[PDB]
Amino acid sequence: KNIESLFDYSAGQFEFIDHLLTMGVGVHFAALIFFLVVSQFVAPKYRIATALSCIVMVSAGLILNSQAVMWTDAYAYVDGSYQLQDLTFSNGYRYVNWMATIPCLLLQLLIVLNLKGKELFSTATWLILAAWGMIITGYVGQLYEVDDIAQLMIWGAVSTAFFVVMNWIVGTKIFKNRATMLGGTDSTITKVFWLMMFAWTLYPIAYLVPAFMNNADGVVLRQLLFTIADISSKVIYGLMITYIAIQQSAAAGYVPAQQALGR
Ligand SMILES: *C/C=C(C)/C=C/C=C(C)/C=C/C1=C(C)CCCC1(C)C
Ligand SMILES: CCCCCCCCCCCC
Ligand SMILES: CCCCCCCCCCCC
Ligand SMILES: CCCCCCCCCCCC
Ligand SMILES: CCCCCCCCCC
Ligand SMILES: CCCCCCCCCC
Ligand SMILES: CCCCCCCCCC
Ligand SMILES: CCCCCCCC
Ligand SMILES: CCCCCCCC
Ligand SMILES: CCCCCCCC
Ligand SMILES: CCCCCCCC
Ligand SMILES: CCCCCC
Ligand SMILES: CCCCCC
Ligand SMILES: [Cl-]
Repeated sequence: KNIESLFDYSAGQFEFIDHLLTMGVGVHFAALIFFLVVSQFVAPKYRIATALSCIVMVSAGLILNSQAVMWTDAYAYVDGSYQLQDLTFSNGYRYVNWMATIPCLLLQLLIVLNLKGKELFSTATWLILAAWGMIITGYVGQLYEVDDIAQLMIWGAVSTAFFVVMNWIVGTKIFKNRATMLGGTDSTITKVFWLMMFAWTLYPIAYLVPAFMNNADGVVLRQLLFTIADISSKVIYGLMITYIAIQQSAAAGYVPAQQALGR
């Protein structure tokens, strides 16, 4: 049910996909250590936002590791190409994991936007419902990327509706709350918005690869898009969220944040 199963792979194609995923693992787990160490310089009000980046680093890192091992489990080099041995690799495992990681990405945004109490809980609930609707419909849609491309497109259209509503909530909360933000992070958070719009849109482009490049090189392109998108939406994003957290902490008078930025 996945286009990966349709092709034999050259060593170059197969090993490049493996190296992309392994590089992704190393980037996420290196970033994890950074987020862990700097969390002590974040004030209590914001510290969960940096903890959430640690959670996302390990959760996404584990899925990228799992995809890499599944990839090498599923194929063997036979007669000059990597040939399918087991019908077990699928990008669908990424979608299941997004059910956890996308809420974490959204929640750490809400924390540095200074949302509290009922608004934080209400906003998180609606964002997570929209995200889950997007993920579930996209997951069903990619089950058909071989058998029924029309069905892939229609589930993709429904998923995109959820995506667009989710992004409207995200953008509205960012632009309505950037005046609360301290230490110049009213500017920084605007760039976070655009980083999200760019990086998250790479995922529906990857989803459509079976429709516009259904060959072994499109399989590579999709893994490349996922890799660009993962590093941008989780690592670069998380570094920006943590910068905003530490900068607002120092502006609020948290001494460890002030001393950390002074060094
Ligand atoms: C770290 C993982 C992230 C930020 C994943 C984000 C995923 C999406 C924005 C997925 C979007 C989709 C659509 C807009 C339509 C096609 C189906 C999806 C689920 C791939
Ligand atoms: C006013 C408090 C917001 C409650 C949750 C709103 C969730 C939808 C956000 C739409 C843009 C404001
Ligand atoms: C304040 C404007 C920041 C814009 C950042 C660019 C991210 C989106 C560019 C997409 C162009 C294809
Ligand atoms: C070997 C190709 C690497 C692909 C992943 C690079 C991620 C780029 C995201 C933005 C980096 C500044
Ligand atoms: C394969 C190891 C990749 C390490 C990249 C370093 C990323 C820096 C994150 C702070
Ligand atoms: C797309 C096939 C792989 C699916 C991964 C596991 C999904 C189980 C929950 C629906
Ligand atoms: C307060 C209502 C905001 C609309 C959120 C829509 C998300 C779709 C989830 C079903
Ligand atoms: C210092 C932590 C980096 C761990 C990278 C592990 C890559 C398999
Ligand atoms: C007619 C093509 C529409 C495709 C919509 C799918 C978007 C992910
Ligand atoms: C992608 C939708 C952006 C919403 C911007 C709303 C500004 C108040
Ligand atoms: C002293 C550590 C500062 C960390 C800033 C976070 C974003 C780079
Ligand atoms: C990387 C271990 C495989 C399970 C993925 C959560
Ligand atoms: C405000 C519209 C954002 C568009 C992102 C592609
Ligand atoms: Cl992920």
